[PDB]
Amino acid sequence: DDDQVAFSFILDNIVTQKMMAVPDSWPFHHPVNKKFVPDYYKVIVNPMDLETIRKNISKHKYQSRESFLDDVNLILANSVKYNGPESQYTKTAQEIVNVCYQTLTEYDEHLTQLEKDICTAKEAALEEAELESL
Ligand SMILES: C=CCCn1cc(-c2cccc(C(=O)N3CCOCC3)c2)c2cc[nH]c2c1=O
Repeated sequence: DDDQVAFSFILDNIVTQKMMAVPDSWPFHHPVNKKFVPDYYKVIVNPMDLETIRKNISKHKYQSRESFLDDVNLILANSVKYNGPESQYTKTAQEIVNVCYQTLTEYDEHLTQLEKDICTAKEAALEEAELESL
């Protein structure tokens, strides 16, 4: 059963091959350094970036497309808050989100099945642990 590794492989390749390849997406590649953007963390209370999402994928944080997309959306929402809805930074963040949604559709059937199977295995392992404890 390599379902979690296969799921994470798909998400990681969307991040590196598609999202990070959006032109001029460098502002979103790494966490903001306050030495470079002094007021950032005075405004943004739930920061996010693509390197952090990759570290999360490597730790198998995401078991669903919805949970992965929550962090992807946090990047867009943070740019709307910090830069404004019309800023070029926000237009770039919107392109990152849209390429993410478009690339995920290429794996719709497979990701649907992987999410179901990961869930089934999680539930069965939980029941086994509960029974072993009693
Ligand atoms: C992840 C979301 C943050 C996206 N973002 C990034 C920067 C910006 C501009 C210059 C340097 C940096 C910066 O700290 N760097 C470089 C990238 O590598 C990490 C160190 C960030 C910025 C400036 C005004 N608005 C934004 C902004 O919304």
